[PDB]
Amino acid sequence: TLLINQPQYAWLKELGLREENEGVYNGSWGGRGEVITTYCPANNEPIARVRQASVADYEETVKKAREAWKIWADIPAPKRGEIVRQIGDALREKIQVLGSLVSLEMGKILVEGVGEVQEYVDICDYAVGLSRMIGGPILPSERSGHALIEQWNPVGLVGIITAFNFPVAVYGWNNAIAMICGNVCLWKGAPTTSLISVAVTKIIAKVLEDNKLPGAICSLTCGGADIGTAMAKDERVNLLSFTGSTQVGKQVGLMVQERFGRSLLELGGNNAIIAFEDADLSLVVPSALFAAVGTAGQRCTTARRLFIHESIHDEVVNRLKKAYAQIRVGNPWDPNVLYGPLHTKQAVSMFLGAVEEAKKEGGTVVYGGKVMDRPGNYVEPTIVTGLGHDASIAHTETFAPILYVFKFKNEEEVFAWNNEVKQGLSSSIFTKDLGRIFRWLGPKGSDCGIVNVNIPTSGAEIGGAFGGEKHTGGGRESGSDAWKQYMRRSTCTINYSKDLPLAQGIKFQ
Amino acid sequence: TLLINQPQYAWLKELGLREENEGVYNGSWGGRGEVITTYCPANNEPIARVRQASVADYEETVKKAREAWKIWADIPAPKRGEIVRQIGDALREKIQVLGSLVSLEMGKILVEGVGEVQEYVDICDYAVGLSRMIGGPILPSERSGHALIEQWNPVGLVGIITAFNFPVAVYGWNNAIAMICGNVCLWKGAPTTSLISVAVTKIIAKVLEDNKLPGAICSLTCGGADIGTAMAKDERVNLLSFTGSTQVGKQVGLMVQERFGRSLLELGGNNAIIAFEDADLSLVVPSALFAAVGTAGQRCTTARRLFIHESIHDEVVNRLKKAYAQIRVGNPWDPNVLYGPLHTKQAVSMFLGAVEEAKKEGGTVVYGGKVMDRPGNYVEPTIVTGLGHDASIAHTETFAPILYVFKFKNEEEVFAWNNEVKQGLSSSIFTKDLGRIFRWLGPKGSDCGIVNVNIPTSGAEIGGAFGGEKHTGGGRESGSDAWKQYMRRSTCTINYSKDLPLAQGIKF
Amino acid sequence: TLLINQPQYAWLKELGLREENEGVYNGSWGGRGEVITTYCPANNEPIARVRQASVADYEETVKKAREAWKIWADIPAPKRGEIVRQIGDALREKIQVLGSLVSLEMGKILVEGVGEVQEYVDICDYAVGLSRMIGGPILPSERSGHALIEQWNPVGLVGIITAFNFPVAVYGWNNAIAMICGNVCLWKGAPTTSLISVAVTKIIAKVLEDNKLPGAICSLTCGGADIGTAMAKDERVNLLSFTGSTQVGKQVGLMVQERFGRSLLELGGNNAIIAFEDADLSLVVPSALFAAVGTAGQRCTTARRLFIHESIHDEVVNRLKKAYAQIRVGNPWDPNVLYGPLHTKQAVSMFLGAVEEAKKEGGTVVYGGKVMDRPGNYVEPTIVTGLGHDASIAHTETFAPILYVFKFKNEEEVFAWNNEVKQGLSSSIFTKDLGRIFRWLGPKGSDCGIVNVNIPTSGAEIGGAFGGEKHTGGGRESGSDAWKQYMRRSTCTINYSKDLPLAQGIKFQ
Amino acid sequence: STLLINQPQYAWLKELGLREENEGVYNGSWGGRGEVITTYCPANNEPIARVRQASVADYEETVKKAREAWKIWADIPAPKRGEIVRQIGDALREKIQVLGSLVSLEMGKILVEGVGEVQEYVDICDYAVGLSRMIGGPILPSERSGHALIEQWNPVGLVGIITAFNFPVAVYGWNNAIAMICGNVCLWKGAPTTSLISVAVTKIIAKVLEDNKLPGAICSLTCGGADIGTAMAKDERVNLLSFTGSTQVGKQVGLMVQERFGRSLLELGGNNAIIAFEDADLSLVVPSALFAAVGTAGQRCTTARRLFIHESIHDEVVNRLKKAYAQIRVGNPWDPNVLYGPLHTKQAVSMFLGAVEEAKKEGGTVVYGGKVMDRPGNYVEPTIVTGLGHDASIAHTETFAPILYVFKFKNEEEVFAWNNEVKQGLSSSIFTKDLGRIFRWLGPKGSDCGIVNVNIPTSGAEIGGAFGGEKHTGGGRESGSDAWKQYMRRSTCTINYSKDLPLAQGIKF
Ligand SMILES: N[C@@H](CCCC(=O)O)C(=O)O
Repeated sequence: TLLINQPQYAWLKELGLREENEGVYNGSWGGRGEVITTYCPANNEPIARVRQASVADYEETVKKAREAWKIWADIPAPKRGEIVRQIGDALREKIQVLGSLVSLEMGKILVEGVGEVQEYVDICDYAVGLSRMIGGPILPSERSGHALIEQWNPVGLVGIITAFNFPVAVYGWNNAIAMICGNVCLWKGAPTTSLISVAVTKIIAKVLEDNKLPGAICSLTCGGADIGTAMAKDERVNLLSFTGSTQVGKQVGLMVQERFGRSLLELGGNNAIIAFEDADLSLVVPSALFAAVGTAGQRCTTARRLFIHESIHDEVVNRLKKAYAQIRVGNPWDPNVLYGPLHTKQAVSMFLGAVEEAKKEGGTVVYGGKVMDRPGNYVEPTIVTGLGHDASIAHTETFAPILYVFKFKNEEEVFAWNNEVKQGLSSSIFTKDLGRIFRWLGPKGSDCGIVNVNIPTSGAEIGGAFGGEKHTGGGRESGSDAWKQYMRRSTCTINYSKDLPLAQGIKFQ
Repeated sequence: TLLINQPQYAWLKELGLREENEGVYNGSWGGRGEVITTYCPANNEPIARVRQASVADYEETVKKAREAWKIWADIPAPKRGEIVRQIGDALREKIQVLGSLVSLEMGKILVEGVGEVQEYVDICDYAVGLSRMIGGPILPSERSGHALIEQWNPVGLVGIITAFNFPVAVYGWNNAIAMICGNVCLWKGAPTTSLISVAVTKIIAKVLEDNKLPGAICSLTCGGADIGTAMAKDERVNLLSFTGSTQVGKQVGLMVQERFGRSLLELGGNNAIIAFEDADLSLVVPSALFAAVGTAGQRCTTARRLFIHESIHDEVVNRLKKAYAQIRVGNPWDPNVLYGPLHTKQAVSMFLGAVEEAKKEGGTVVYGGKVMDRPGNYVEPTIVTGLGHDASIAHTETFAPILYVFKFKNEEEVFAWNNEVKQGLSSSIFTKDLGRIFRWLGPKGSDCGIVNVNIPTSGAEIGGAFGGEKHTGGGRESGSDAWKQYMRRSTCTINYSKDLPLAQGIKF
Repeated sequence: TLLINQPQYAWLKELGLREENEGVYNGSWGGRGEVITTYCPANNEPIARVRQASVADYEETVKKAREAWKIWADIPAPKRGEIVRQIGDALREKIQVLGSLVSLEMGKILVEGVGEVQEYVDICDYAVGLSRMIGGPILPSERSGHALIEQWNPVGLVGIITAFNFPVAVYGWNNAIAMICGNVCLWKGAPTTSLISVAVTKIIAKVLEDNKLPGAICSLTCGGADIGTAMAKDERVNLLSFTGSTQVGKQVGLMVQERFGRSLLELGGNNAIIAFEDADLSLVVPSALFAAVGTAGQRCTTARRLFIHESIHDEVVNRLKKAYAQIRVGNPWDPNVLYGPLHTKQAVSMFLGAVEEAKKEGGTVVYGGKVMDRPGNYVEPTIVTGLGHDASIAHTETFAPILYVFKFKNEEEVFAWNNEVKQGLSSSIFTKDLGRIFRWLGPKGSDCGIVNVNIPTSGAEIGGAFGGEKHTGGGRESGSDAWKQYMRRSTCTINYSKDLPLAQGIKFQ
Repeated sequence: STLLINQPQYAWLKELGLREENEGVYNGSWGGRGEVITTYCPANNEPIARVRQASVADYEETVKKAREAWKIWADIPAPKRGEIVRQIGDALREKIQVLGSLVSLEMGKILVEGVGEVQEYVDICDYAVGLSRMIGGPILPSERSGHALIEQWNPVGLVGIITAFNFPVAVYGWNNAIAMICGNVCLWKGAPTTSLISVAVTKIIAKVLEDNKLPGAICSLTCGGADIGTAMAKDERVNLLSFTGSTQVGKQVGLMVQERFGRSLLELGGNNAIIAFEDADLSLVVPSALFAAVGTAGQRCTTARRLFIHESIHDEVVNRLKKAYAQIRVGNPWDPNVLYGPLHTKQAVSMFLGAVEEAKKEGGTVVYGGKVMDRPGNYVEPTIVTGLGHDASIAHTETFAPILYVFKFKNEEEVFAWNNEVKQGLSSSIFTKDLGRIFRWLGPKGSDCGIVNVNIPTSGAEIGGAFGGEKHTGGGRESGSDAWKQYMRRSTCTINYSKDLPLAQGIKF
């Protein structure tokens, strides 16, 4: 009954997947823990099985990765760059079949699955460039015969914990950067996207092995909260990059702080789009559509709040309503399909709980609000009006496709309402006013890590640093100088002279 | 009985100090908390009194500072820099009396008191430069008609908690940088250096007043653990910069993380100097001396471990013993003096405890090891040989002037020994070998935040980022791009076109 | 006779000036060349005299500066910064009287004279910061046991030739930055602003001598074309910074290239302001006024061309005409005066030539166009309409207050019209349109070094690099990383190992 | 049968798309109405194939087509331009052995160097791809409320690239990869005697451009001699001219470009010294001197031409270098394990013999070599000359021949001055262990060269840093660090988002 044993899913073998797969890789493949079955959210059928990590597996893998680090850290960065380049090429080769696997096991539509892999490809190109550039400044010493320099060195082992909704790209951002920086990696992905984790690890393993490098440089330990907790408490994990819920993320941050580790937290969002009276509505409506119903509203960057100026409120809602009705629903791998299933059954229940609660708090469902009567975890993408900006149900990160719509009049109040939530990931305004754009980007504007103008809250490119503020956790990934989070800084002063002048002109003699 | 009431201490009035001083400043001066009396560690005589903050004082001050921020953050960064430039000049004007107050209340020698103020003057210079430079790159977008830019904005209120041993400079690092970045500051210093905190705050308050700015931009709430804990738990403190013990700092870090705040931790060090066989011994010996006994061994950057290659161990120890015997002890304001008192009687007690335990663990005191028979908190600077690199007593952070001396044979083992401690602040090797210096500065070398060659572990200049790794806490202050810790990064994409191309070429 | 001998002007003594002043400083004050008398352009009365350099003085000064360099380059950059900090303070103390001298000898109004000195103070503050920051990256080598670093070192002697129109600030830009970079400087200012050069050099000299530094670190050699030419041909002048006419600048650039020297050319502008239909006219009119008549139109950044969209052309010209009528003319040191004389009588003659040529090319003088009947070198600020955008006189830079006004309809053509001149210094558009601002700043927009939006062409701040493209010469001064032009880059590879791996994996064995 | 390309053993040439007669002009179309040149193999003096060069009209049409193509190319976002350069990188990767072999055949350098040269191109492509997501400038804090101050970078337009015989692939590649991601179009004129290499490289690039539906004139080719080169130097439509070649020609190129206020990047000759101090590791000194001197048969601009050895070790080093020279394997340069090939031309052989005779005429002792080799092709013995003084005239004439001049020295100060005393300033190396000395070498009183090395040869740079020299070497930089800024124009841009007009320096007008 496994999908992978059915003739139409034979393409899965192009990723090297079988009926039962090893979920631990450290140079060798294994897995002595529990076997998990993952399911297609589009039809609730079992795909294939993964043998997860046991305690012994985790312990062995950590030790092997750290031993592999002794070799990898000695390889010059541009040569490490060359490995990441080849990973980039290996992804390019598999991009359609890997994207199809993401569509099958996670449930996002094919163009987004392929697009997610493209993020990994892109950050590989960026990292290759970085491998020739990373480092610090030579600074002028105030002391004669001294050099003052900033050195950057790998932290060691980077633990990477990722979530179900971007089962490839987030690992990719971390992997590519942490690698060229001289670190080894240990991946624990979402249990419900284990096959994706295995498939990606198979691609990377072959590059490492083909370059006669130890596989444990990019290690994999599939597991649940037991493995993630072990990572958060493990002093041998020098940096823990965690992407997931705010609730879990807070505890991960506390555990890592308790051992004076380093953490990179990428947590939830409650992101807002704001449409001012002068906004190009031809930009607003498709932007809101993509930001809200993209990935069935299961992105951390998904727009969950839509603020519309009172003068254009009804008109925007009407046009958004017509747009929602023209969304093509189907199997996420099927063509021209723009809307797939939610990732889990539990998610469908929450969607129901939130829609009913929204009704109870005074809100009006102007579109959707119901489960689709069809196989899979399909719900109607939903629009709710009439609620206040401070309504409890709207201050609740539900990973459901529900968009809460609010009226506003003044710029000052609506900027405040953007900022009033606990999360601080993404935000966007739609406007032409020059001054307003300046204020939005300034000290009294958005408090988020991503601050956009005339585009959705979702769909970042890799060139900038990605992450948010407040309860979103403060970590940054991907571009700009996010690489510094994966390295340790040292301020080095070298005396090349025969004298000992002291800083600040202190005479100690 | 108060020193400030005696005529040979009348210079204290040049800093605006009196018999009883207000320890809360937020634009106005006050303090409803307990009155603390601070003592001169060189004679144990009371200097003057400071009325500390009550928790209600702190609450009012936080609110006023946040209101002031709304004004301050609207002032262009180069204009904020002009203010910091004037603080710089105001410090320059009072550098001698303020340095003398540092020597009187904290106990460090006058050249170090003055030198510490000079660090604040230096970072002011640096920050004035920064006020014209801070920002992020404009990046090329993969999308037609889009701009991709990185913006930096202030975090808001920066809480600053500092320790007794550097009562001016650490605040200064944080103040100058936080200010040009558009933040407001709230300072809680060490209770036993309250007068110094008040004196520094008076200097800054006058500059703010003269420039018609709200005083709460640089607020002061003198207090102890109750105020520090309030700051650690206060969601309105956007960034908490904490310098202090690893024990307290760990809890501070947890409290801040619990509320998803930002922290910058600057905690303890157990810093080593390593002298290889090819070392210039004429550099080794005075560097060890300065690193170990400067500030009477009370810096977080103090050399506490000295590894010496077998072949030169006895010669270096013998020369260091002769150098220690030439150290001139006395009142720290007497400018012929190189060595003053420990900051507290408690430090003396801990010193004696550590010396006794070192001996019980098999160490030999080859110099010092005893209290001095004079008023105040004086102990002999002390050298202990004979211990193994992993002796328990050498792995306890003792803020006292005891230098533990170890032998080694090979580079691999002694780099490991440098790295085996919980802290990771400063480290230094003395050698001429190129390959060794490369390895020391590389991925298999020192694991510390400060990695030096042929100089002490102490005495950084302000141009680089300052801080450590591991149990030192990971925070960075002062130079390089440390300013980024005082700001929030946003990645901003602006669509100037009439189209909506999506990232990664996705067709939706 | 001499103004410095009259009690109305006794404040000149505060700058250390006398009836006859030495125009050479190299540690000693001297001058064996011809004695020049400078005149106040407001009344054509002699101010004071200056003994200029002989070529022998020049020779001696170059040699003493290069000797001073051996000491100065050994001073750590942050300590050179402390010297520049003190120069900044010395300028602050004299800012009113030095500003007044600029007004007296050069002819610009008092607020502009003081402002020019303020630029020097600002760049001193900036330079003090730079003195702790200058240097280059440590890069990762592709080779084991190798370090790859970028070093920056002083070029040695920086010759600085400045023009009459900014007799303090341009030297200041060059001086503050060259000094912290570890260079010595040799200044030849405009002969007609000799007193200003002397006054500035006296301020700097006191700081150097008080610090027991060799005075030739900031040498002065007052003189004319003969000294300037010697500097251009002298191999011992490692960098020649030239600010002046494009005609002279080309020859200077050619003389420096012929000896493989370094040059930094800051030449003429033919700067345009463009007002679109959606422009805020309350910003346009006072911006055009300042940009056109500030410094009596004697800035290289002066607006000389004003393009106005057809719909608002007549309105703007009428409103500009009204603002011109309210300009207050008189002695520039008078605190109520808004408009002073041209710097020389030759400039009056050139003004007259250009106005008559504009009429002969078909232009209409709608305001001004006449020499004023009063002592000194005053002319009416002038507005000319009706010329074609490519009229010869409009494509000519005349250093006089003449503003040529053009009509346009579409953006593509007027962007081309901005770019069609030989010069490329400054440019400005007034508009609110988002897309148009993007294009203006982009590859098909303005070709100038300074590209402004909703402000005049003139009045840069110091934080950014200052300079232009095309016939403006290509040099950059002041902010950003302009400091690199005063230093030589070395790319340095250091082998710390016992092996010799070759770049690109070449095996030569 | 006479042409090598018509002989079966060289059939591999047709893998590069070469034939008996080739078109030497590419601008989207292939052509060439100019003189037909035949290039010869220097290893056997046999003709290889023919190339039809550009006429005047060809150059004229190509410049116009390139500048038309730029309108399309400059509008393509930098990261997408990077994707094109990435594909060029891949295409070179696939042809690297056969292209390297062609370099050995037509230019004469040995196979590992030919392949290594192509590897430099591949490496800079990887770097440029990274840069394509990074290039730009800082947002700076304005001193004025409601204003933004930013630095923009935009392409200059058409970049002319003139390259030399000795690096017929890599120099073009540095310029091409970087110029492309910066949004420029390029026009290449190579050495006539390496025309087939130019055509081969262009065929590889043209396929990538055409496959990507881009106008081929983006990377144009106009093979020709001095008439084409002079045209480019005088052509105002060439916005940036990058010239690699002799110093004498270079100065004339720089003068011509300055005369029209264009931009030039000059990469001219070197007279590079290695300095060995008494404490040097001689096991590094001897092979470094061997590679630096005899690699490329001494025909690099970075070739070590002067070897200074401390008096205490001079005889030992010379003796050891003699023995090393005798171990050099000579043969056909496209043969693997051959380490020494022919000079590029018969004229170079004559000039070699002349320089050797003059060296003896100046009192020099030939301790090794000095003679033509008894075999076909342009082979000479790599040569060592001792006994001369550092200022001997023959050691200050840049001969592209394998003659190493060896000097004695005693003191650090004198030998640093001797390094610096020549007119060129390209590369330099010291061999020492002394910390102070290395500090001094890299400092303001040390080497005056653009490349300043420690314990490695003068030649063999990696692409991560900027490449170029000082003084008569011309001042240009190519490849790494921020050399890309030479290919772009900087603008300092101020945007007023407010309704007010505060002026810089607080001027009230
Ligand atoms: N700060 C002045 C500098 C002008 C220089 C000049 O006119 O030559 C400005 O931006 O107008």
